[PDB]
Amino acid sequence: ASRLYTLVLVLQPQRVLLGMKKRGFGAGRWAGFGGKVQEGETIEDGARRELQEESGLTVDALHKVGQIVFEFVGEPELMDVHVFCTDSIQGTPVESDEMRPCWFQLDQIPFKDMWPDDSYWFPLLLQKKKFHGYFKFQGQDTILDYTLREVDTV
Ligand SMILES: Nc1nccc(-c2ccccc2)n1
Repeated sequence: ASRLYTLVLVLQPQRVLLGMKKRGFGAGRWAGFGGKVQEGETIEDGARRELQEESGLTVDALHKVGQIVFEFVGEPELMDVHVFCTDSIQGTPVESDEMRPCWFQLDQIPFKDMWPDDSYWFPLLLQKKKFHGYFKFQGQDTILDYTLREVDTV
């Protein structure tokens, strides 16, 4: 019914790293780093791998911050996105053919050029709150319905 994905936010005291995807799902938007979890791989190991593949950064500890289920009307598979954050990274962000990373000051997060759901849950991430969310999309731009609640255990 649902497919596992990861999403990683590199969140430091005064800035956050986002990546501009050049192609595929979500191209043209700033977003966290992530993708599909593989066979035999833990969700956290998948999150660490995708962060390296897409940003060039090596993460140690990842902290669970949320879970968001996305439904796209007309598509059978739900996306079960496990969201993580970290403030301890090594390496410097790498631009590739697939992704352009850039740091943003927290007061300059580019919500108009991000997925629309981020405007709801990013403020929770910034205040170190954990959450469970569900967003029903029509296409890539329109949220038909959603739920979002803070939780103690992701
Ligand atoms: N912010 C946002 N909105 C919609 C979808 C996603 C997503 C993230 C990781 C993997 C698959 C989808 N992220």
